[PDB]
Amino acid sequence: QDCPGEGEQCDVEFNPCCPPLTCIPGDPYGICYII
Repeated sequence: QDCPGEGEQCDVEFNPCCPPLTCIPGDPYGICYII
């Protein structure tokens, strides 16, 4: 699959942040932020 990068939109359906990034807010949609 093709996962998003840092600074992209991540949804709680099938498009989450696979690399070392988190989904914020992510309720339901979020963004891939670095922590």
